[PDB]
Amino acid sequence: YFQGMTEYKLVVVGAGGVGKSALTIQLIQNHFVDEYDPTIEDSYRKQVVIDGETCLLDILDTAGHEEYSAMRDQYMRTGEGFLCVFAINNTKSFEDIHHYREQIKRVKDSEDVPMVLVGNKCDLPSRTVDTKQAQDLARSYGIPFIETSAKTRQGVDDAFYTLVREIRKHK
Ligand SMILES: Nc1nc2c(ncn2[C@@H]2O[C@H](COP(=O)(O)OP(=O)(O)NP(=O)(O)O)[C@@H](O)[C@H]2O)c(=O)[nH]1
Ligand SMILES: COc1cccc(-c2ccc(Nc3ccc(C[NH+](C)C)cc3)c(OC)c2F)c1
Ligand SMILES: [Mg+2]
Repeated sequence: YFQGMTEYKLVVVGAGGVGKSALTIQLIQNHFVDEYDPTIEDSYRKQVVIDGETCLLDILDTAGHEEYSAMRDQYMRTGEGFLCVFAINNTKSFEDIHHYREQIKRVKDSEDVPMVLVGNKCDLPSRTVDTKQAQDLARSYGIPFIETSAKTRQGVDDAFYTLVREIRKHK
């Protein structure tokens, strides 16, 4: 019996400065943050309609700048889907994607975890990671790829809605 809308727990991960907070704030508040305020841990919530189902997104915005924590491994255990964010103007953040995915596969103890690869800052000219390289990486993991800009709002909704669609396929 129906007790309230379905709830989805999403975690946004990736290197420091790629725009994990900017994406989330752009989703919740329709606001671009220009200042860079390093995050330890922040939680958000938004109601949306995706494919005709109303649902509640519980979103955890993580830190990039983290050494081993057991607080960290706890939220990777509870979270049902992951946005893996890199910045298209920072090749190191792209190479770090592999580390985030391994860390997740290890704690969930599973090959098949709902994920979306997100290449942020596609508004900047400084592109050092090619769209094709990222699509290939995503195809090799069997997951979707979305190019976003927290500044222009391109792909922001799509990134979160796509993740929810992946979580739905998984069950
Ligand atoms: N041009 C442009 N700048 C962006 C974009 N996304 C974020 N930024 C900028 O990049 C900086 C870092 O954004 P922020 O959201 O703090 O990154 P983060 O991944 O949350 N950082 P942290 O991991 O330390 O919490 C900020 O100045 C922000 O304005 C984007 O899509 N385009
Ligand atoms: C521990 O791991 C995760 C992984 C992914 C998501 C959440 C999560 C993230 C957010 C909320 N809930 C929440 C979010 C924002 C507020 C803000 N407040 C001012 C209304 C309150 C509750 C939540 O509650 C059940 C959450 F569970 C937790
Ligand atoms: Mg952040």
